[PDB]
Amino acid sequence: ESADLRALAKHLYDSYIKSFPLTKAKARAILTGKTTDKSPFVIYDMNSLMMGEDKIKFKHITPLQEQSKEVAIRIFQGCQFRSVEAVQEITEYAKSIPGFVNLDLNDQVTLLKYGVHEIIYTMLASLMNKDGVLISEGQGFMTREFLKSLRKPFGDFMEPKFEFAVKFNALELDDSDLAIFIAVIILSGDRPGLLNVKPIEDIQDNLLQALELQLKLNHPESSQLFAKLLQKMTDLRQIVTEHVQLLQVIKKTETDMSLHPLLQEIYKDL
Amino acid sequence: ESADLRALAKHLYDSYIKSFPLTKAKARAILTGKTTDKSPFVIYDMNSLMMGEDKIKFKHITPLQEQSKEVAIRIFQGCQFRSVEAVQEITEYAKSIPGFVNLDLNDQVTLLKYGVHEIIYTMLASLMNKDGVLISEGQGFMTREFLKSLRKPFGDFMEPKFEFAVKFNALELDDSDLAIFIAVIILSGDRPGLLNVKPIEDIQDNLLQALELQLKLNHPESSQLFAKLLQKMTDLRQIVTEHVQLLQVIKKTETDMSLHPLLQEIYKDL
Ligand SMILES: CCc1ccc(O[C@@H](Cc2ccccc2)C(=O)O)cc1
Repeated sequence: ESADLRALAKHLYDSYIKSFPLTKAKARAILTGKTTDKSPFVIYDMNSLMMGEDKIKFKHITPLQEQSKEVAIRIFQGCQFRSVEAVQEITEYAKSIPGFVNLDLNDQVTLLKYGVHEIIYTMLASLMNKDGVLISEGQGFMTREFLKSLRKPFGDFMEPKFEFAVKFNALELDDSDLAIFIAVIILSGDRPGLLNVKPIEDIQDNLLQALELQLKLNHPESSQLFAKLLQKMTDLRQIVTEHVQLLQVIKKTETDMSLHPLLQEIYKDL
Repeated sequence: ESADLRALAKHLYDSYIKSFPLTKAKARAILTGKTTDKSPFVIYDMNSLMMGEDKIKFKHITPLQEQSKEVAIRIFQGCQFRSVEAVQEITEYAKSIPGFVNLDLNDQVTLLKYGVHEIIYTMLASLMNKDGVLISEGQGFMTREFLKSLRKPFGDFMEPKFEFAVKFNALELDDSDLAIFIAVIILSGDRPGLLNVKPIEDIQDNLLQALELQLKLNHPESSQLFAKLLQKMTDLRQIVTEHVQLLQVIKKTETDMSLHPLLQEIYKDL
């Protein structure tokens, strides 16, 4: 029944909104869009950041650059904090996906453990454009150029996410679309360690049919878009893998410090 | 028009028959040990490998190989030959894809360059089953176990293909299906370097439409096969990567091993 898919599409969309503060419709308005009623603090240099941390509303540390930790490190770590927030938002979202909670708890955890990273770069693209990503709930805008001027290890961290985003945003998907796409990602039946795949693929099968209709009705002139969106998952996977690869390198930089025990603890690997 | 799409399916399936001597249909006919019109000799150990040169067309060594390229070298030097064989074949199938020959020559080359191996492993699955894979146009069958027991490095070149094949063959796809899917793989667009992506995406778009209808008509009861298949493209990707790494590793461990030209040109780094 197309009444079930259309229903599901709306459902997920409703939960996506109630779960994700910064939506693409929003982030778009702030970005390249106009909407001149409140402009984001731009960060394009070692000064913008400095003269922007004490001013903006960030959670980690105050702006101080004088032989006290490196700017890059404080930035990278900022991503962690925010992603950890994201993981929480996503975890609540999956909970609204029909059948998700009725699954083995060990599977839910597994489905989340591996889907969180892919869902994160998918949405980050909602906040990105060719020249930078919105920052701090959208209060800021760290340029893409400043990110590349970062330290040797941290300067090639967001580029692959920028290139992904640039091609991804070309599909011109709106939140109602990403809502179901994000659902398809969580209900991935190929995650290592699952104990009962049948129910996981049944849900995804259902989500896939839902995405297909949503896209056809939402983009009648966009040909075989369903196909293309499912193809960007290969990029997501490479974006995710490549990320753990640049993570180990970072792990081969900062380590032993008897002050991190509790902070390093809050940050596992997702 | 469905007629136009069905026409293109027939066309591609037709060239598929014309460019690949060993179709999945023949392979399964051989693998399902019933049609004894011609059964395969099985390789599951050295002794069998020896008797391999016997009733199978081989221009390699028959007796001992310790003092003349061990078993692993014999198996993979042969595996290179088939790969080149496979590329050439796909290069032929490719020219038959409506439009491919009309694209910028450079793109043609780039499409084959990244498309070649994804297709090889796709079709390679047609010759596989949980316990092994067919060799020498079907005349032989080398055990997955013999393969996994090869010398430290070589020992793990095939296992990941087998893992892919078991999942992929699960879709129970047939030749006419792989035909449109093999075309969809070549006509990508995200291949690194392509000059004109639009003409390429316009074709793949058509191929995708052609693959969708086919799957519906051919597998009515198989829900979401189109998408499940399209997601297998991610699986293929990673495999190519695992392959390149191992390859890069052999180049060092075996200074005497010589990758084939048509294969070195295809392969690069990063
Ligand atoms: C002799 C080293 C080697 C070369 C190629 C190779 O894989 C083939 C492809 C292949 C792999 C396994 C069965 C058939 C073809 C390629 O990289 O073109 C594996 C090992």
